[PDB]
Amino acid sequence: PLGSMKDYDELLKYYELHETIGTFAKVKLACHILTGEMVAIKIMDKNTDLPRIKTEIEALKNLRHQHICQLYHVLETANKIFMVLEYCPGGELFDYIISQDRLSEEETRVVFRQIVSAVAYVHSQGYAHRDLKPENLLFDEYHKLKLIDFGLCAKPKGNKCGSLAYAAPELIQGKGSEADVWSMGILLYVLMCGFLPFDDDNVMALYKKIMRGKYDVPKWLSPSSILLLQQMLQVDPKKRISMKNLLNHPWIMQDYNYPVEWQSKNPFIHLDDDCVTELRQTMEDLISLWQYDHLTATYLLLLAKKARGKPVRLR
Ligand SMILES: c1cc(-c2cnn3cc(-c4ccc(OCCN5CCCCC5)cc4)cnc23)ccn1
Repeated sequence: PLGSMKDYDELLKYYELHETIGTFAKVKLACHILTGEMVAIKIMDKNTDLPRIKTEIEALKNLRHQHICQLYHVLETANKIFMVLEYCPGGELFDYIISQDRLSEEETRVVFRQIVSAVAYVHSQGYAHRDLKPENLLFDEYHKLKLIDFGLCAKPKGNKCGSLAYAAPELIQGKGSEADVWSMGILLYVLMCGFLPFDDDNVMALYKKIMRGKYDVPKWLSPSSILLLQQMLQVDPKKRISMKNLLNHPWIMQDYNYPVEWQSKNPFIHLDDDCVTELRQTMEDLISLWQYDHLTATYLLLLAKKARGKPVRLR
């Protein structure tokens, strides 16, 4: 509630602000001046959950995946915190499901394999999203999914929440990795049905439906889909299917005949030659630091500009 325009001084030196596109914090579309690439900037007012956005930043600095919304630049003033992120024009998965009522099994698989790829990578780095829901999955320009909102993420094996409808029965009991598998199971159901497996007007009724684990199985669901849903939506976390068995699951393997490529194609070590070749050893040393300043943003967007096919240049 300060309303200061001086906080935008450092930001406008690298980006051109446009319109507001997304929702607590405020999200605005912007254009990286040096590269010309479009970006999404999240703006948090420090006077208006601070440790929640601090959790997301710390995670996105260590996480880099083709199905995770990339963090380009972090800028903090005296009153605001700016987060320059990958721009996803396709919008929420949630909105896509509503517009299409429900997705076919084939359509779902294309989408779901990208979700599995992201979450498997997240778990491999010792993280757990803990808030998997269709609102937190965005389509990019190539209509591929990008996982967002790591504000509630945590390290299950580290030092010492989300939507109830996607919460694992263990979380309701008040008892980490297997929790995300459950949520993906809920996601799988919604994708192919268009509605939640567990839903109710009353909160206690809802949480009770979840812990029972009983849900309707629509007639349009194939037995293969039915089997996988059972394996993911096991009320007992120990009985729930592991990430490893999910990667090469028969349902997943259908029409593809190869396991989900969860490995990150977005490295920290290997730098691009064309992107570096500008303005060598001194330049590469600066990029490898990854301070997530203007340099990190410039390089990653220059690499994105290169992956787009556009000329590796700076306006
Ligand atoms: C991290 C990242 C983001 C974010 C990054 N890109 N991004 C993009 C959007 C967004 C982009 C475009 C939008 O318009 C949707 C238009 N729809 C698209 C579907 C077909 C009909 C027309 C709606 C939302 C929203 N949030 C983000 C938001 C919050 N936290």
